[PDB]
Amino acid sequence: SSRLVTETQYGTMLMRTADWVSTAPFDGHMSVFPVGTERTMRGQVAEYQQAMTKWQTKYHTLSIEEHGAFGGLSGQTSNEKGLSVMALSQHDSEPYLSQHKDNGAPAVNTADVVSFITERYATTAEVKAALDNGEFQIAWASAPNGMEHAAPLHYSVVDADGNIMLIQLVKGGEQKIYLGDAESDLRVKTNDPLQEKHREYMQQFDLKDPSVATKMPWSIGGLERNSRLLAMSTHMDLEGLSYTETVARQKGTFDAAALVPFGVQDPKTGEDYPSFFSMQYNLDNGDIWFRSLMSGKEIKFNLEDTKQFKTPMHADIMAQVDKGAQTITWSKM
Amino acid sequence: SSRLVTETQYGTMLMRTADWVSTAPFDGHMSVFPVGTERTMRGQVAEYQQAMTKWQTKYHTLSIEEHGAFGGLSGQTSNEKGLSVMALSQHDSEPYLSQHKDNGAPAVNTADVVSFITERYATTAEVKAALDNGEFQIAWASAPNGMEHAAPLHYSVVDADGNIMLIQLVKGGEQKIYLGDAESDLRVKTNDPLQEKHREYMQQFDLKDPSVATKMPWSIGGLERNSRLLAMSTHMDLEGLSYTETVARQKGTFDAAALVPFGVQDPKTGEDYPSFFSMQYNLDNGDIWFRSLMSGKEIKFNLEDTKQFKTPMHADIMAQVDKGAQTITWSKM
Ligand SMILES: CCCCCC(=O)CC(=O)O
Ligand SMILES: CCCCCC(=O)CC(=O)O
Repeated sequence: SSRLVTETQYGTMLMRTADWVSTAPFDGHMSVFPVGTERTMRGQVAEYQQAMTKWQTKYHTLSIEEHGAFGGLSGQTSNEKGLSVMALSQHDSEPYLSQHKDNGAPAVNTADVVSFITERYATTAEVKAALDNGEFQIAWASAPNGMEHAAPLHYSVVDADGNIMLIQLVKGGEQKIYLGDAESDLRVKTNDPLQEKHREYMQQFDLKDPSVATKMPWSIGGLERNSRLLAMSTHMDLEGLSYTETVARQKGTFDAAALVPFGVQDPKTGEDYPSFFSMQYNLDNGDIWFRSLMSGKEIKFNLEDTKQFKTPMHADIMAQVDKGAQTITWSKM
Repeated sequence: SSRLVTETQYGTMLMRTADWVSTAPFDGHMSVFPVGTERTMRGQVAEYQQAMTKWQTKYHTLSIEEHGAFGGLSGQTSNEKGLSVMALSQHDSEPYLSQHKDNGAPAVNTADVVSFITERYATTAEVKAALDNGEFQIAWASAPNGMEHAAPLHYSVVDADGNIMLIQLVKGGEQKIYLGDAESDLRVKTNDPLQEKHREYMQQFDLKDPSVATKMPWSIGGLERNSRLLAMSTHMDLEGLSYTETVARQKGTFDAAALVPFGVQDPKTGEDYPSFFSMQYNLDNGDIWFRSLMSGKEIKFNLEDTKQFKTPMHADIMAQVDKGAQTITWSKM
């Protein structure tokens, strides 16, 4: 999976792919949580003293869930205030998960924490404050709902003003938070290795050179996708473009850097890692594009289109898009 | 520009991009030539003793023309028999253009030859026979209509059974002909260098290794796009996919290997080379997808849709697609 934030004159744009091995194909769904919903956490957090068993939705939230391999875990969310939260795989955190220390805050199962954040908070700084004040914690050491083992993930929050927070579990089980804006290197997030190692790798490349991407090794790995996203986003020029053209330019640039095709094997894993679906957001205006790489089809919609709903709703959005749907058919949850 | 042929259970699929420097952006148009049309060649062929001044359309043909830099030259065509012809840049032929020897055949201006071939012939073998019998030749040494200088292009013919011919002007002005099917390396064609040099380059890579694309240097040049298309198409696995999924699979695999993003400079040229538009064809059923990378938008249609036209017709297809058209508006030529 790869994620790119790009400041544009029409809004803060975010693009993200969901990638996995071909032997456990992804299946993207979406849920709508309206303001006032009484929410019950999925799963357990038995490793933690206190659980975020129940909460109320404060901000209208659309949550993209992965049903094919992650049991319905919420991996990409947005809310009516333009906050976006996301979880991406971070395999280098796996040995450290059981070392996360319970800080006594109510722990949120990793199936729900991404959505929880958007449901409760409006800005990146708010989320940082809530973490620091102990209003919640990520249940790092607990299996996601319905799964056997704690998942190696990393998290980030991007707000409508381009403030970014990266949350990563590092050696010894420590939680490292990185902050930056949408012009910083935190605009790009992929998978392993950990962010320090990406930064180390990147020192060899002069991003000012417009030919720099041609000097970078290619692979399907997180390392190479991070480097190439940073290179190609640095020389993206959005001046003079219409909104459609700006959206497309981010899409095409992102795809060249980061779309993973089927069939290529990573020698570091002995497995493939194709992209299954992707989302693009304008955090300033509610625009969303969901694209399935299984069908090559995409639909555009807007979060505001879902405020009509007074109780939670659900759609098998990837399936629908794959059958050629042009509009989402919502079901009561 | 890059072109990939892929055999599938649903038909012979062909995908091609049109790439150029961002200082002279492409603008694709399309012309339709119905059966029985009395055609008049565009431009002159004064370097040759006999001109293909006139011909008759035998096979219903759709011709994609490049109007932004190439004066309206026909660069990608298809007919009602499932024959596809195409011209792609081949800068390494430039030194040899004026050395092509006139064999006395009626010579076709390079603005039209691609369309001419689809309009006369049904199969790759037929075109090779026509060349060998002197029915026509390509006017290699003559400027395309409306342009100052002979253009450095190479041509290929791909028929509905997957037979491929590459026609490439090499040392001494020799017209070199390469034959193979859609499982040969000729299924991939890009730009410079010449085909023998791509083949030499490729000897270092074992395409049977599923990790081989990870071992290949990346750049925007023809060399690296040929290599990557060969690698990624080797491990493309179309088993069990639906038609939609198969089309998407070729598209995604092709894009990963060969879509050229804006902003990246080739150190070999000091220039960029972004993809402006692409075409996908099912040669067995007439399906056509035209995608603009400037808008990100695409239209699907079928050659059959144009079979009712009783006079030649034209459409500014890229312009229409970029404005959000869902169907093509045609005008009389
Ligand atoms: C909705 C996104 C998927 C959620 C599961 C993941 O974390 C996998 C990833 O894409 O890295
Ligand atoms: C219709 C496609 C464009 C025709 C002009 C070219 O031959 C250039 C290329 O893409 O290399």
